[PDB]
Parts: sequence; C-alpha cells; structure tokens
Amino acid sequence: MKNDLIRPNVLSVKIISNVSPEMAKKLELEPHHKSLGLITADCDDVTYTALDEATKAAEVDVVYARSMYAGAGNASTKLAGEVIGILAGPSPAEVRSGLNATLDFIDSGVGFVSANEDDSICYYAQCVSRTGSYLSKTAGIREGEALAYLVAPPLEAMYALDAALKAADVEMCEFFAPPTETNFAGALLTGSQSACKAACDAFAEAVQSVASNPLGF
Amino acid sequence: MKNDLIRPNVLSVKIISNVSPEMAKKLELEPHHKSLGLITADCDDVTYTALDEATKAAEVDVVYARSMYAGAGNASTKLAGEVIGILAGPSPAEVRSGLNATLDFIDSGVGFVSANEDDSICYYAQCVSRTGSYLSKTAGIREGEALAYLVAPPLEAMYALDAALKAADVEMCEFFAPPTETNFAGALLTGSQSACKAACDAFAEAVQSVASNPLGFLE
Amino acid sequence: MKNDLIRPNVLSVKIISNVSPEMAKKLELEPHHKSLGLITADCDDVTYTALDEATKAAEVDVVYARSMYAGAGNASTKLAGEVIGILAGPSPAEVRSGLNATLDFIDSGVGFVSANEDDSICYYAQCVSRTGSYLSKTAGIREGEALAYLVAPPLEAMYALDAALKAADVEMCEFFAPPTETNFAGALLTGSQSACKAACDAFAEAVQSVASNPLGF
Ligand SMILES: [Cl-]
Ligand code: NA
Repeated sequence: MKNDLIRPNVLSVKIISNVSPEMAKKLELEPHHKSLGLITADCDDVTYTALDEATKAAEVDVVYARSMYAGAGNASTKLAGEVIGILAGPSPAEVRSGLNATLDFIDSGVGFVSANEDDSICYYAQCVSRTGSYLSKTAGIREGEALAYLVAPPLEAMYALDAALKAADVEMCEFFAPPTETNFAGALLTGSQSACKAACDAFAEAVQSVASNPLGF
Repeated sequence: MKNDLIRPNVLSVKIISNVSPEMAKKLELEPHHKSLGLITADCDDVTYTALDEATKAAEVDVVYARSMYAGAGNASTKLAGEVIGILAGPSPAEVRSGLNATLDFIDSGVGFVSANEDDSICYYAQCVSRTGSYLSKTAGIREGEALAYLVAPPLEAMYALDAALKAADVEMCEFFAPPTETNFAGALLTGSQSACKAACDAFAEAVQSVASNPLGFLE
Repeated sequence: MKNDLIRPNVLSVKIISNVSPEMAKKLELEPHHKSLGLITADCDDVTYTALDEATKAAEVDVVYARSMYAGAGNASTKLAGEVIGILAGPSPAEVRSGLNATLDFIDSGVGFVSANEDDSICYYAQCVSRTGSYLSKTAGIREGEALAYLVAPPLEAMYALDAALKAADVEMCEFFAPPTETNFAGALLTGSQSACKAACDAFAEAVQSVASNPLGF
C-alpha cells in the first residue's frame, strides 16, 4: 500500500582473505587492500548507501559497486539480486567490521517506499546526513557533508527531481540518467541537512503526485 | 497472428512549465527552452518516430530519449514501459502541442507488426517520408530527408537488414547493433522516398520468412 | 538438482549468400567471406564455446557474438534467446559446416551445471583443451592453447575466480566484470591443460560452497 516500506534483503556475503594479485589488478585495488568483502542484495541504492555508511567507522573502501540489468525481480539466479558491492580493507577482521556495519544499515528501516496501492510504483528518498568516503567521492563533495539520495522510475524521477530542486536550497552533484541498469533514475543532491531533507520530502510528494495522475494530460 | 498490429500504449505524460536551472543544464536545454514535456510508453521505436513527428508539428526539440533494459514486458514498475522521451520548447503551449502530436502519432496506426501465430516475433518497418529534427540528427542526414526505420529481434534483423540493403538503393545511416536495450536490432536507412519504402517492404518480408521457418535448413 | 547439466538449446539458424557490401563493411568481414551463418540460442557462454569449436572444424570466422540483456528467461521474443552469433565463410558450404559443428557442440552434453535443488544457481566451468580462433583471440593467446572458461553469478564468480587463481598455475586473460548482459561474471584463464583443469575444479567447488552457505562469513 501507499507509503509502505519495501524491505531490502541481503542475499549473499563472503570474505576473501589475501586476494590474488590478478584480481587485485582487475579490480584496481590499492596496495594496502589485502582482503575483500563481497555482498549482494535485492535493492541496489540501499546497498550503496549502506556500503558508504560502513566506510565511516572502519578502514574499508568501496572498490566495486554495480547494479544488475532489469532489477531484482528479473534476476535469473538466486543470489544475483540487483547489486554487487565489494569492500576492500587491510585485513579480514576490518573487512568483517565493515560488512557488519553494512548489514546493520540495510536492516535499519531504510528502504524504497511504495507510492500506490499495489506497490507498482516505488521510490527512494533518503537523507544521507553525513556521507562516508564512497558517496562523497561519487558526488564530488567532502566526506561528512550531506546528500539527498533520490531514486524513482524514469518519468517520475525527472519530474520529482525538478520539484526537489525548486523546493530546496540544493545543488545537483550526480545525475543517474534514465535508465540505470535497473531501469530507475535519480540524483545525488547536496546542501545542508535541512535542505537535503526538504528536497527528499518534495521528491517523495512529486513521485506520489505522478503515481496518482500518470496521464492527467 | 501474422500481420496483426501490436498496439503501442502511452503510460504517462507530464509537462514542466518552467524547468529548474539545474535540470536545464543536465538535460542540455537550449537557452530558449523554458518548458519540458515528458512521456513514457511501452514501445520505444514507435515513440521515437512519434517524437520526431512532434518536432515537425510544433516548435519543440527532442532533448532526451532512451530505451529500458529488457523491454516493457520486464518493467518492474507501472510507468517505466520501455522508453522515456523529453520534448523541450519555448513555452508550455508549444510543449503541449508537441505532446499532442506525439500522442496522435502513437495512436495513428503505426506500430510493430506480428510475424507469427502467437505474436512472439514482431518487427517495425516504418517509412518516414520526411524526417523531423530528431531522426535526421540520429541518422546524420538533413531534416526532411526520408528514412526506413527497421527493427526486429537480433537474428531476424541481421538477416532482413542485409536483404533490405540488397533490395533497394539505400544507405545505412545508423546501425542498431544487437542487442539494443530492449534486445532488438535494426537500422535507419536513407535514400529517396520510394527506395526507403522498397527497403521497408523487403525488410518486412525477410523477417516473415525467418519467422515462418526459424531453424532454416535444419527444417 | 545439484550437479544436473542445464540443457542449452538452439533457437534459430539462417544462411546468407553474397552478403551486402554495406553489411560486410559494418561486420568488418574478410574480403573473401561472401557468406554468413546466423545462430541464436538460449545459453550464451556455451554458444561462444561452440562457435569457437566451429572455427576448428570448418573454414569460418566468428564475426559477431553478443549476449542479450537479462538472459534467456527474460527474452521478449521467441528467437532472441540470450545470444546471437555470426559465422563468416567463403560460401554457404563452409558456413553450413560451421553451423552444424556449432549445433553439434551445443547438443554434445556441455552446459552450465546446477548448484542447488531447483537449479536457481548455476555455473560454467569448462576446460577448453584446444581453442579455436575466436576464444584464442578473445583471451589474447595463441590459437590452440588451453583455457578455463569460468562463469557464475556475480558474487559466486568473484569468490570462485579467486579460488581458481590460487589453486593452479594459470593467468587471467579476460575478465567478464559483473554484470555481463546476462548478469553473470567470470573469466578466461590460461595455462597448461592440467592447470586449466585444476582451475575449473577449484572454481566449481568454490561456487558450490557459496551456493551451500551464501550468508556465512
Ligand atoms: Cl538457412
Ligand atoms: Na522478467
């Protein structure tokens, strides 16, 4: 139903101790990256937010983060979901600490939200109050600054991004042009925490507006 | 069955009367582009043709147009379909005129056509007599020149494209290498108006002949 | 069920005589290749192996080979499957021989292997004892050298590639970074035949270990 949280689910997690040099090379790891933490889940942008959160209190870097074509509902295998993320760290223990923070965040109540009665339209309107090292890098902002992380299906997202930019004192940092691999779209916008919150609220309202009257015209 | 029209459907439409400067920049709007029209539908190449037509009937430009991975039948949300298009214009009235022209074209009888009994093979063989500003730029030809707009699933398309090029005095302007995002293939071909139509007819017949005998010499 | 072969299927085959100059140019055909053989199937990496085998038994080159977004299970038309391949040869006779050799290999008992009861996790761990001209070119090795052709879903593949590289005297030749169009991943590894075999065995065991305990870390 409208405003229901879509629960995100972790599907697989593994640690690699002593990654092989060939893989370190293809993954373009830094010399001090000895261990990898691998994770897949059925919701990509939640997982991206969670990996970024893990970087704040552990010595891990997000070295790989990709979404699957056509999303988790079209996955052909059980563990592919719609995202793969890889953390790299100095040891299996520090990687485990990052993975633990990732899982905790994924289960913290964050998630996409339904915009209508049968949950056939959903969006992500997440106020990242202080970025870690991953989203700060991708958005081009300093670690510790705020983002609105806004995602919705393509038309909803273009419409609602415009609404969010008009409603709030925020800047466009990164545009997820439609389609992403999952056939969504959105952006990372930056500003103060209150401005990012105002952008999240406006984005959510606008997606719901489209959902209620898609063909108004 | 064979030759049945696959009806295209519009799923959502919206106008933005005056776009935020931030979005105007990311969408690379022209300075006089104040307003946007957004549309999604369940058939990408028909929508691209329709948007091109809108640039002829109203003072609008196609500023964004992309297809969705694995097509409308695999859409995970209600309005994603398999295409998003964005028209930009000087005011909401011109954008509204462009969107109306787009919707009119989509319901005009143009569409993909079935090639077999259960409609599991389909193709597009559309002769654009006079391109607007969108398909001309996509093909690299002058606005107003003609196009054969040919799309089919990968093997059918490669076979039928080769057949069309032999059948008519046309040149390949843009190759849609398999897979497109929707797992189709095809091309935009140009030439005189009669040659583009001759190519369309040849493309259609060639797709049909594969569809009628998918394993070729293996029976 | 676990260790079942997943049967691959050919969906469409067609021969062209005297390809158009325009299509010959776009496919970068050799001047004397006047004939094309088109094939589609529902399993991409098996078909890529089969096309490479065809180049050993007939005077054909692989000139096109691509996978479809989201795999055969999500195909929207009857003949798209998840792969298109194109063989080129001097005449329909050579192309016909190559297509027959491709079909015979696809029907030879090669295939992805199931890792669980409902065949919702599967992997490919194929030792190519003697490459043809297609996979040797893709891997950057001399024609006739051996390959381990290793494919699995994204997390399984990264984990199991690391296991394969550690288990045998092999080098990574080509990395299929997740996602491929079909939302798989893997690599081509080379070495001696026994080392490629050792890599395949290690890859298969590692994929199975993830399938048996996906969330244990
Ligand atoms: Cl044939
Ligand atoms: Na599907």
